[PDB]
Amino acid sequence: KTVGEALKGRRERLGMTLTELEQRTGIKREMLVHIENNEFDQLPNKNYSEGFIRKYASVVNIEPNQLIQAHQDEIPSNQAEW
Ligand SMILES: [Zn+2]
Repeated sequence: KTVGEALKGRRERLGMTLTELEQRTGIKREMLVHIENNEFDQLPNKNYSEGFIRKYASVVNIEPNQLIQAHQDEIPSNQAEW
């Protein structure tokens, strides 16, 4: 599975709507759907990809670091170079 499928799957098993997840995470539904679909290039700031995944994961009781590690080649890391 992709990271977005892992997250969405968990959300659906919890019976949690996107509306609820936006409330709990503070991440707008558009961006939550982009994450669920691995559409990281559609985030205004792609550097936030990991942080968005982390907040999602924490709300749905997925341990974030090991999720990120298992999917690291999918996830744009924070390009905080300069
Ligand atoms: Zn968009």
